[PDB]
Amino acid sequence: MADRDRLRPPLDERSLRDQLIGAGSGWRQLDVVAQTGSTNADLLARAASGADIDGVVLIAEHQTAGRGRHGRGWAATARAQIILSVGVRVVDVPVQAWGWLSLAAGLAVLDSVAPLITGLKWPNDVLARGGKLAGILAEVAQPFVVLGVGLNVTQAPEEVDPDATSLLDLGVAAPDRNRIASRLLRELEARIIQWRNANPQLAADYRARSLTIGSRVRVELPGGQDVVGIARDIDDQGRLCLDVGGRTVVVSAGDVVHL
Ligand SMILES: Nc1ncnc2c1ncn2[C@@H]1O[C@H](COP(=O)(O)OC(=O)CCCC[C@@H]2SC[C@@H]3NC(=O)N[C@@H]32)[C@@H](O)[C@H]1O
Repeated sequence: MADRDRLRPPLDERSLRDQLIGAGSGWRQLDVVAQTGSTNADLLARAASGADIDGVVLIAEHQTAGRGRHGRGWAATARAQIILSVGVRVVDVPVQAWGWLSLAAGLAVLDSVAPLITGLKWPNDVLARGGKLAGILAEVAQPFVVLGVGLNVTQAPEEVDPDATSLLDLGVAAPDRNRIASRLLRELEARIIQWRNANPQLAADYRARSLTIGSRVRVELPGGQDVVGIARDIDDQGRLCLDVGGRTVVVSAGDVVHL
């Protein structure tokens, strides 16, 4: 932790940039900032001021007031995660269901760390060995969605959440955050393209990495309510379809427990 903090090199923005260039990337802007309250908040604020955030990438070394979903938090220490948000214009034509972007983002994270090391837990989680390796948050601000990823690279669970894990804690020796980050951006770009095009590979690939689909689950709803059943599928809006004795309960978000 003290030990870890002293062995976490900064990102090399110029090298991230070079990788996007060499690759002919369609990302329109890439910035790394030392610290911010929330990258998601930052891109939403740009959009709100009339900036075109489509294809804008914002990476923060440190994030001091991270957002989870529905009012929960996201914790970090400096240089220990890849903390990034991207803008996506969603009002195209033929309009696709923006609820799939968060799923596409998880998928891209898992594909980016596959070379080094389990799967996607709906709605927001990337798990490895049952621990939370990454969290995904998509926020709509028509005509945009801001899509956020917190990926634990060397972050220790004692620094952020007892149920967290990281690439380092999974046994990856000296993870190269630059190379992972560049790979992540390549895969996010690829999945957003599939999403726009209504390409079926997206949902097929998500299924192939899904921990939730096919599981006995409890869906937990406000008011201490719950519904227990089988996570039958994810629908074309990105929502979980729970089979309860033949009847379908479709939930758009919120908490899901694998039993
Ligand atoms: N670093 C971490 N690693 C694993 N778990 C964590 C964590 N920090 C917090 N947690 C736990 O995970 C919960 C939140 O999980 P949820 O499913 O609600 O929420 C999520 O998993 C979505 C997390 C989104 C983070 C990215 S970072 C870049 C962008 N900017 C932001 O401000 N947010 C996005 C917290 O209540 C903690 O229990």
